[PDB]
Amino acid sequence: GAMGPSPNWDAVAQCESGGNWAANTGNGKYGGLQFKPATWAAFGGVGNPAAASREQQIAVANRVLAEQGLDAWPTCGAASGL
Repeated sequence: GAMGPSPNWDAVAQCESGGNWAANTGNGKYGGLQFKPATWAAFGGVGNPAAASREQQIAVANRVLAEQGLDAWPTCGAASGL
C-alpha cells in the first residue's frame, strides 16, 4: 500500500470470474463471484445474479456476504476493496 485504493466491485468480479458477470463458462457460478449455486439457494437459487446487472448483483451479493460469510470469497472481496 501507499495512500489507500478505493473499493472496486467490478475488479472483484475479475478476481472471482476473471471475465464476465454472467459467467458463460458453465461452472455453476453466477454474478461474476464464483459463488456456489447451493449457497445462492438461500436467495431462491434462481438466476437472479445471471439477470441482475453488475451493480444490481453487487447489492444482492452485499447481503449474501452476511448469508454465508465474507470468508466464502478468497483474498478477493470488494466488501473490503483490498
